[PDB]
Amino acid sequence: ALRPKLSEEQQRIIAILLDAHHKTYDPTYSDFCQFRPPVRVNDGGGSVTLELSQLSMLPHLADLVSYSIQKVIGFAKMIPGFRDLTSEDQIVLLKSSAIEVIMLRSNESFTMDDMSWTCGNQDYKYRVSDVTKAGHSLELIEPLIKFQVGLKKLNLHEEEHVLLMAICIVSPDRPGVQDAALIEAIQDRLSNTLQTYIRCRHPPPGSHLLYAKMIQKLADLRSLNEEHSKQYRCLSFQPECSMKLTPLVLEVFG
Ligand SMILES: C=C1/C(=C\C=C2/CCC[C@]3(C)[C@@H]([C@H](C)OCCC(C)(C)O)CC[C@@H]23)C[C@@H](O)C[C@@H]1O
Repeated sequence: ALRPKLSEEQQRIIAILLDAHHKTYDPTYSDFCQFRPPVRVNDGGGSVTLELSQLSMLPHLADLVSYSIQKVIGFAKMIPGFRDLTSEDQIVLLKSSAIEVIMLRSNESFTMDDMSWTCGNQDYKYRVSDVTKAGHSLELIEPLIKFQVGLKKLNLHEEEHVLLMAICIVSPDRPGVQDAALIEAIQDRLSNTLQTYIRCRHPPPGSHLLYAKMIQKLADLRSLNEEHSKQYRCLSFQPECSMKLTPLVLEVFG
């Protein structure tokens, strides 16, 4: 049960990641009014035909996700070591992790009060029924909500949250990476920072096997990523879908 202190480098890594997150995640959601507006058609019956015909929530949620990818790119660039990677590996890591980091960072707006992502007034409160109105199905949405609740209940320190996002991005087991060894070295530096932080700074009982629980959430995210990809592919078969997306979203998920 040794509890080595955080090294000066580890303290700097945490400070950098906290600063990067504070610069790239606006907790007031003040830009969301600039997105194409949310529209909610009457769909109490959960009609797939209606949902695909209208895709009423897709422009807004696509803009939200596009915006969020831009922010994740900015965050990633500040991760210590990320800029030591080749441009090619950086782009592979960003494209493969984008939806996973979006799912992680969204936990900050997720609330167990009513199981929504609450980002302002009623207009920017996103519920499961809004995600079906963007052309996704419960095979993704239901495990996504379970994931959000499981993550929320870890009661992560912001330090742990930003480390987890950085570890998710800098993953040596993404398809198409060149220098897996360098990526693994960067990830290990982050992982060791997180393990050390938890042992130092996270009091019981919330610290109990917390690192293992966090690593399991990274595995859960792979499953969610795969399902999202399959559903995105099917969504994209809808005529005129591309106009409801953005160029960045089309690249990242196409
Ligand atoms: C983004 C963020 C937010 C919510 C994320 C949500 C709720 C709506 C439904 C989303 C966007 C999920 C669905 C599955 O994403 C669909 C994306 C497309 C339509 C491109 O397939 C994934 C994350 C979900 C809001 C805020 O926390 C910022 C964060 O980056």
